[PDB]
Amino acid sequence: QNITEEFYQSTCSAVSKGYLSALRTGWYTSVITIELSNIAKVKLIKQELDKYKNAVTELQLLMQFLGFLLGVGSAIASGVAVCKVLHLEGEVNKIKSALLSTNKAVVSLSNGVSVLTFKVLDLKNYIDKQLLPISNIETVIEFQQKNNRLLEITREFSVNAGVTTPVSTYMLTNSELLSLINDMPITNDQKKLMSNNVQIVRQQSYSIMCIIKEEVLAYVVQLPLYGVIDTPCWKLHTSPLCTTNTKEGSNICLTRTDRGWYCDNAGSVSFFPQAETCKVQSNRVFCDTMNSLTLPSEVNLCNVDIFNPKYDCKIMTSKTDVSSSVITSLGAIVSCYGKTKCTASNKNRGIIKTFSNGCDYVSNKGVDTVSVGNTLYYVNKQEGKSLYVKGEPIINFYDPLVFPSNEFDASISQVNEKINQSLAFIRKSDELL
Amino acid sequence: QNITEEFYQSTCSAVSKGYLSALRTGWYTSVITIELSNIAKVKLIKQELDKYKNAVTELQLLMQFLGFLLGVGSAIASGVAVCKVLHLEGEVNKIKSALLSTNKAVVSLSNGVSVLTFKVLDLKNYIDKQLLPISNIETVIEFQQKNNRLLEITREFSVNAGVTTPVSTYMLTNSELLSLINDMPITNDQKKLMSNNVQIVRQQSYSIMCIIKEEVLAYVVQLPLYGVIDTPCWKLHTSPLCTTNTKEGSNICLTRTDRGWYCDNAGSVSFFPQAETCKVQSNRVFCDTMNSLTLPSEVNLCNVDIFNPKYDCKIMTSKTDVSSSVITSLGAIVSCYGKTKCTASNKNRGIIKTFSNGCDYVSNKGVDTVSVGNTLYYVNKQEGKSLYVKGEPIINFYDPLVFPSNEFDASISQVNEKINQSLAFIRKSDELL
Amino acid sequence: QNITEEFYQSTCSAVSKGYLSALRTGWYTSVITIELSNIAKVKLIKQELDKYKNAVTELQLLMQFLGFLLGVGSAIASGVAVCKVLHLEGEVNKIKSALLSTNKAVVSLSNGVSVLTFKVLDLKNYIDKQLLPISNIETVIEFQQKNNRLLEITREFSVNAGVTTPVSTYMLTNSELLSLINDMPITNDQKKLMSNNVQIVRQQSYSIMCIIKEEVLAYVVQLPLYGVIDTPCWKLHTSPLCTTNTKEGSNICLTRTDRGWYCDNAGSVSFFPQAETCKVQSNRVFCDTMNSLTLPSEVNLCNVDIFNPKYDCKIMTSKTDVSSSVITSLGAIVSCYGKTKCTASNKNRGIIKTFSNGCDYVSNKGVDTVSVGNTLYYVNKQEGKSLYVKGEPIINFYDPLVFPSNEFDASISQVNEKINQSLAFIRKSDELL
Repeated sequence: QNITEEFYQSTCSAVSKGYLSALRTGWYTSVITIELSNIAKVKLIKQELDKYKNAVTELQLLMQFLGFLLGVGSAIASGVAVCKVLHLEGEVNKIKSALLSTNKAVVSLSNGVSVLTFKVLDLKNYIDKQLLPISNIETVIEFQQKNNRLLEITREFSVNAGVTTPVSTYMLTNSELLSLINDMPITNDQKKLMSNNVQIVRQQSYSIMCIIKEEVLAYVVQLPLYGVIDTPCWKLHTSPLCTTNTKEGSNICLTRTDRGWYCDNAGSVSFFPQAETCKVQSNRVFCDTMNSLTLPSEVNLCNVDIFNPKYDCKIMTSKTDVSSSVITSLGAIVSCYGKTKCTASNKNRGIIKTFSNGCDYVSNKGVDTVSVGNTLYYVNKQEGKSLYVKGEPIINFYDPLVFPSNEFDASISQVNEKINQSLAFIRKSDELL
Repeated sequence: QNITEEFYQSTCSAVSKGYLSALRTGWYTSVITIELSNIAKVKLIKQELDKYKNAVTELQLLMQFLGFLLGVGSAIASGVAVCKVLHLEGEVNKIKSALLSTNKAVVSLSNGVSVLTFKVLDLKNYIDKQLLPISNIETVIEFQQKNNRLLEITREFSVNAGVTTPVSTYMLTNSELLSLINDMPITNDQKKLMSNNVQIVRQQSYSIMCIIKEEVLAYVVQLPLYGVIDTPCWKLHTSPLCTTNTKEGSNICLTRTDRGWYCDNAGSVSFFPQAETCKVQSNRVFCDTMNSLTLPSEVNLCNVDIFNPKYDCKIMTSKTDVSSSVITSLGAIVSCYGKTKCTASNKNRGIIKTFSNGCDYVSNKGVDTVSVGNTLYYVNKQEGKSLYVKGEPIINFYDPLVFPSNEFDASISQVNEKINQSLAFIRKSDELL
Repeated sequence: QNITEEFYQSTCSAVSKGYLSALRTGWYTSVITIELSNIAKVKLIKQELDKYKNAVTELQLLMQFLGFLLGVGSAIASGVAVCKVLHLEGEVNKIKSALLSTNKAVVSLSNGVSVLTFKVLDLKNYIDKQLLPISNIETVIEFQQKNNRLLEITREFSVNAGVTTPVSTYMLTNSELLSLINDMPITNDQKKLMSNNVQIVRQQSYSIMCIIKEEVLAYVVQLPLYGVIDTPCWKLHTSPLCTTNTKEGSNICLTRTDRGWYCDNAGSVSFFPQAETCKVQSNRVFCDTMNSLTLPSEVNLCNVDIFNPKYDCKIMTSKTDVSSSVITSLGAIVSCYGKTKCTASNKNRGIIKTFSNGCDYVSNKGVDTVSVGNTLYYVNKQEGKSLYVKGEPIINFYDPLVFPSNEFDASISQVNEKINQSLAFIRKSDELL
């Protein structure tokens, strides 16, 4: 897989490279229908047939740091747009007519939308051609199986107010989901990616209850669409970088705020400031463009040179020199300040390194845990090569007398400009004397 | 329903009107009891009777932007207050005695609390009057049905440490929940609202495990109380408003921070800064006053005039001119800055509008998606009328030389006051020359 | 239990004492294995045996304020480290060989890790010694019971992408979990604590799907380790403290930002800024050191004296004088400002106190609810003694002309230092006249 990582002592940050993209860029909606019946061991069927009427009753009763820079979307706007078309007159019968001979038919909606309608369960057929004439053991088995799926679908929709996620196997089975993947108009690369990670596909999917009317239960499944695949991705880990003066309250701190996931995307870079919104499966990174910013590709220069003139690297400043650790992909960043006991240990041998005041780093080769104060961090044991890029911490380049003490959404240039405003004021008033 | 929306080009904000309120203002607590038994196809009953003892064993083992301005409540403080009364001596028998003939009896607690006690399952009767004498198929059916509910109730309480939400149908069935709604001392308007949105009621409810003692399992259901209904509500959408100078790093930005839900409430306005804490069902807005601030009604003047003297409109400032979009109720706000490609498209025809640098807006009439950079947003297809209120963007009225560069919790007056402090300093030092 | 609480009028804060610690400090990993079969009422077994093959198919398809100051850990790094060892050649057979006679055997891994391997379900034995020879009712019962557990384990892993939490009873039963607690190398105090709060243990546990290969399904259970028990804990509640001038926009506010849980830990204090990450069971406080900072023990002096020279107490400043309430353990803090109607009421008697502008406090003795504006707060009815420590609000000691108007991550000394910079500038320019 070749996962690599570089730590930067100058900026107290680390970049993990070698990942491949899998970005949710669009949606694939399809209408899923279940035909209903409008109504010895028969006591078993009578009981199961009353669970049926309770599920129909429940369904009809249902319808009567930089994360703040992100936009605001409507996650199920595309799926709900299909439900509202189905509420029109004759639109449900257009589906019920095309699904009279086959189970998977493309019904063009009245507004020119080509939805892939798929009937997955035919209780109308099984109830109207097997039980209304009224004894084999398979008949009670085949009914308790088809009815159990309707009960689970009803169970999820009632507890989730008609919108469920992830999409369960009762909403859409693997045999049916893999059938949709082979029929949607996408690349073979996209089909192979979805087929090998169906659980990730289910977690990024939505199941929206639309309508139950005229012996038909319809709900829209909103499937993810991966329009960006196999592009380079890298994760940026940052930690506070402070000075280490002896007396408390005399130290200045600096933290890069642009941490998160980065993936090359169409000549630009997609930046995901909330790394918790991306799921990692080996070297594949599943993200969602809804939680991303589109930045110029020059943003990658901040990791090698934070003072470059092409991009203005984002930082925040404070005077809070508290100790903590950031567990990276192949190691651990450690910000040790004050009287905190910061160590890195091995399970078989114990403490093998004691960190000094400042920001340091250790790799997972030989290290299993790090301890910062009273917090024990287990490190990731992923195979990969780390590189310790030595350098002077940039916080030493600043004079604490004219240092902007508390900025939350600043940058290297904003700090330098605010320093010049202070130095120019000192310069002009020193001349008065 | 008549949902309307106005966009304000001067402040890069939009207001969606035409909604009706449904605010959770109080709680209705009731004690739910399940009487227990203290102990051919009999092999089916013996198996189901051991699931019974496992559930009893598990139950006894169980008991041995402006969101930061909100207060801090205790969500289940009212329900837990009822559990602690039931732990007193003889208080469980007061319930077990009044529920000896009827299933729904009002037992006045020792501290003057009038709780509506409701026995929903009588396993003590079914086990002590149908199986201890010891073969009909209905007896195995009626026992596997009553026992399955106890197993599900036990399943939810163990995984949730005795506090579950939403309240499932096993905790309280629709027939029992609708019985409680008809018996609680509230308006007919309140009863009709809860009966048509039982799934929303379940999501705003709590189920608290109290005690299992003396053949009685007691748990308190905490139901929502909607003391504010059918008042006007409106949602405010905001987006960053920046200048569009050519060179990077020379632009100033301004964002209204008072976005969220607003509902008229008792001469004041309830403001919900986290719009994700409110659920929209058509034109009804279900919120919770616990996540609200009580503001004067003059706060609505900020949408028409952000420089009014009656209310001080809240804004934040920055120099970060990143592009993004905010999906409104009937359209989309687009903040396009820098080299970002911002478009609005139709599914059948493609790109129909290309946005320029600045803050613009488009309605859902004819537009299905907007693209900002690498992010594709689907717009809501709700029926409604939008109005583009043209105006000069207020960010052009400020001089970047004396602009407060980074404020996170400021207002129009706070910015103007900080500008005067800079202009008065420039004025008095220019006179020295 | 002796829960006490002191309110501090000078700083608008309250401390709840009398709690005992239960801190998750490490992890206990163990490998859980399920042996699989590689393949009248027989129609019931044929149906259940096809559910078996569907579960095996699904499993193989699965593998192909101050919170921002916290560090970043990898929660399942220790459990995943054990999965990656099991993927090595012959490592699964080392477990399958040692579990040939007994169900609980310690298999030393190839990297010197001593994992406690535990086989909980033997479907390979039941299928290969009871059904392949092919009619008793118990055989269909004993198979539908063992198979149902595999179906639930498969159900949770598929919807959670192979990592589930809390750990359900199907992943690990109470009889098996209590067996692991008695065998792990910890104190009797630690074993008794886990045995009385198994549901809390399950909520702090992880179940990680490792591998399914060679008729063996292996998944690692990651159990919490409580290395800090029965130490004093206390919770700090804070609320905005503002001036109460008549005209709007002329008031300054001050809020202590160090609210959260505090527990004495190894000569230092573990601070949990997100009190929502700690669970309270009576007087026991279950937290996780991953969400904690390690502060000096002198931090407790801020509650008695916020101007002490030993520790620099953290505060934030603003001009936003909005009303709200903070529900404490034994009472309620009320910040009433402006025209807001703030009251405290009793259920039987109604309003018993009307708050004035400023920050006040009331205890739960006699008070059941407080109302701030349009928000009704229920107070906790925990038994305990409150103490109202009177004092002058510190916000009156500041001159609004030289008050730092908006600081988000500041302290008492940072504010005083920024005031001296303003007073020294006023002093030197007044001399010019």
